[PDB]
Amino acid sequence: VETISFSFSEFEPGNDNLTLQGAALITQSGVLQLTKINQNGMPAWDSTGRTLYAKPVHIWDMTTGTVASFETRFSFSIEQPYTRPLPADGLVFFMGPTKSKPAQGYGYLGIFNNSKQDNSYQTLGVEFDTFSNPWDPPQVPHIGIDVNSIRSIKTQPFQLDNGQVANVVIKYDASSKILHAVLVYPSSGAIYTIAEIVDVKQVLPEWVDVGLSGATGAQRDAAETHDVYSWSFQASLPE
Amino acid sequence: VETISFSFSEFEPGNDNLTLQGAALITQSGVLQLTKINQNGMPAWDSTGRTLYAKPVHIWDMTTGTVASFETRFSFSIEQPYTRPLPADGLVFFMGPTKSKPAQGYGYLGIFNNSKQDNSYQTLGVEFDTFSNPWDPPQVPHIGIDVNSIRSIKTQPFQLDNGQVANVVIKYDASSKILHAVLVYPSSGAIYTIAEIVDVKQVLPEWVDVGLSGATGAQRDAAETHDVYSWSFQASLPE
Ligand SMILES: *[C@@H]1O[C@H](CO)[C@@H](O[C@@H]2O[C@H](CO)[C@@H](O[C@@H]3O[C@H](CO[C@H]4O[C@H](CO)[C@@H](O)[C@H](O)[C@@H]4O)[C@@H](O)[C@H](O[C@H]4O[C@H](CO)[C@@H](O)[C@H](O)[C@@H]4O)[C@@H]3O[C@@H]3OC[C@@H](O)[C@H](O)[C@H]3O)[C@H](O)[C@H]2NC(C)=O)[C@H](O[C@@H]2O[C@@H](C)[C@@H](O)[C@@H](O)[C@@H]2O)[C@H]1NC(C)=O
Ligand SMILES: *[C@@H]1O[C@H](CO)[C@@H](O[C@@H]2O[C@H](CO)[C@@H](O[C@@H]3O[C@H](CO[C@H]4O[C@H](CO)[C@@H](O)[C@H](O)[C@@H]4O)[C@@H](O)[C@H](O[C@H]4O[C@H](CO)[C@@H](O)[C@H](O)[C@@H]4O)[C@@H]3O[C@@H]3OC[C@@H](O)[C@H](O)[C@H]3O)[C@H](O)[C@H]2NC(C)=O)[C@H](O[C@@H]2O[C@@H](C)[C@@H](O)[C@@H](O)[C@@H]2O)[C@H]1NC(C)=O
Ligand SMILES: CC(=O)N[C@@H]1[C@@H](O)[C@H](O[C@@H]2O[C@H](CO)[C@H](O)[C@H](O)[C@H]2O)[C@@H](CO)O[C@@H]1O
Ligand SMILES: CC(=O)N[C@@H]1[C@@H](O)[C@H](O[C@@H]2O[C@H](CO)[C@H](O)[C@H](O)[C@H]2O)[C@@H](CO)O[C@@H]1O
Ligand SMILES: [Ca+2]
Ligand SMILES: [Ca+2]
Ligand SMILES: [Mn+2]
Ligand SMILES: [Mn+2]
Repeated sequence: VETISFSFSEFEPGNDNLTLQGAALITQSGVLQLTKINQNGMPAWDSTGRTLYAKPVHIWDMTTGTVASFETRFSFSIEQPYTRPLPADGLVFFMGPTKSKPAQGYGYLGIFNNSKQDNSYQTLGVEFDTFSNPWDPPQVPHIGIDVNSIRSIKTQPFQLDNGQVANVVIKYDASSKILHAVLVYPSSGAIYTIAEIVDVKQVLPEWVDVGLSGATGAQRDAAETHDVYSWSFQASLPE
Repeated sequence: VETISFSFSEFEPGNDNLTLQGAALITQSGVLQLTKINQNGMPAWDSTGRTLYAKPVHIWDMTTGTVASFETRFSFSIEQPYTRPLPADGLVFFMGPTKSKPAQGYGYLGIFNNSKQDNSYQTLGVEFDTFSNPWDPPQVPHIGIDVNSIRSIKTQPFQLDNGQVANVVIKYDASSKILHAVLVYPSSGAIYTIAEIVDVKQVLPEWVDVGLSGATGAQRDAAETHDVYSWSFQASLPE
């Protein structure tokens, strides 16, 4: 039984348990700002940032065929300061190949390079998409389950509570192969739920890096904040 | 596409859209008290009460083989006034044969007659169990998914926020056959999630009654309240 877990009630600058990539930065106030925020306090466009836990996770074993069950919880806030242009692009929790570097930003959220469903990506993600690309459903924002593609296999529209903290819970039961995610806004009491069957043995490599990635838009001011306040994770491999 | 829906932001006494059975009663304050509350304001033991929506729901069609997707949301509160004996028994959201009457109370929650897994029950339920019977896991309270039996196929322990309002969301996606439930306590911000694969065509009859049932214990003072503040439901049959 290989178990791994971590819990950050807040982030500390200089911490060596997190790998910051791109624009990602931990403020002195303990907040993880995935995307860049200017001197004037406004979110910068054309920005991509990621944060990966410093240790790889054993998600499944090819020898025994066993797969781990896991759960992650995190709180974030997205603030959209401008009426026009439309804000973009969103943030995502993901699992993929170890030692990875940021991919394409914008609508690809820093984890994909195109809009193809390619098995070589070996990536599983739960997105919180704020901009409707041609591969997206018309409603934004939306939660989406991404399996080797930015074209979600399942989406769930939600209403953004501008600048309010949202609580997220993502759980994966290896026995039933169900990936269930929940988004709750304590401010308004709104609850959103989404679930889909995902066999990680068909998607991910045995060892993966777990992280959070965020991206702002491809044009001036098509931006918003992607702030994370806490993040915990736990995985248990019967093997 | 056969759709049916209802939404009760509060309950009105005398309403003919709800079938009250057993001890169930709607107060002048708009609260649905599933189980009996004495003159002294304390919950009575040996009490069972149910509330069924007055119209049957078309859940699946045998001719076309199509099955409906549905979602229900409700708020309730359980108050446990005594340290001893242990409180009991809990409440449950259920779907089963039309024109049904209350079954055994106590640990059977008013919807089962024994602890056998019998296909003739044709009942699907999501319980919020407060007393650990011999067929129950040791942890209480717990959320459970019941399929033709009081012995849940899946359980999830949760911490009771005594007398606080809990918000529940239960969703069923016919395409994936996933039944996902969420319990949130706004008071503490606690979020609980549970999911399992359930093929309703193998469990329920084509037409069903949807309801809520609650029960108090088999001995003096083994009791608690089972108050419901609101309840909404919607189902869509592609046929
Ligand atoms: C957040 O970051 C923290 C800081 O990095 C993490 O804590 C570190 O976790 C390290 C485990 O990876 C741990 O490393 C060991 O350190 C031992 C010496 O330090 C302790 O003992 C000292 C006295 O002897 C004392 O003064 C210190 O205060 C510590 O108590 C050392 O003996 C160990 O070496 C043995 O094991 C390694 C690995 O098998 C062998 O390589 C080695 O030969 C020997 O057999 C080990 O040393 C580390 O070895 C690998 C090498 O690359 C590293 O440089 C070397 O440090 C380290 O002690 C702590 N640091 C502190 C200050 O406690 C923290 O990890 C979590 O908490 C720790 C305690 C542990 O339980 C981990 O499993 C947890 O993940 C990070 N938190 C998270 C959630 O990631
Ligand atoms: C909560 O309870 C409410 C009260 O019971 C529900 O509202 C009732 O819903 C009934 C539908 O089942 C509806 O019944 C129809 O009433 C028609 C006459 O009343 C209307 O028109 C009057 C003037 O003509 C006006 O004064 C009234 O105020 C109403 O506007 C009547 O013509 C209908 O009859 C036709 O259809 C039936 C069924 O096919 C045939 O049997 C009949 O031959 C004729 O063709 C119909 O009458 C009902 O027929 C069945 C019989 O057993 C009933 O006794 C008879 O009433 C009724 O009007 C309303 N009541 C009110 C005050 O609006 C409410 O239902 C929801 O809302 C209604 C409007 C409808 O949209 C339903 O689908 C909804 O479920 C309940 N809410 C919920 C969530 O359950
Ligand atoms: C100046 C201009 O019109 N530029 C557009 C880009 O904005 C556009 O890229 C999209 O931009 C939105 C935000 O406006 C999101 O970032 C989205 O993910 C991007 O794809 C591109 C391609 O559509 O076209 C011009 O370059
Ligand atoms: C007086 C006494 O000990 N009576 C017990 C019953 O309580 C018990 O039934 C259980 O009672 C608990 C609450 O105490 C729950 O209601 C539970 O669901 C019941 O099964 C029965 C059977 O165990 O034994 C005596 O009758
Ligand atoms: Ca998008
Ligand atoms: Ca029980
Ligand atoms: Mn999307
Ligand atoms: Mn139980």
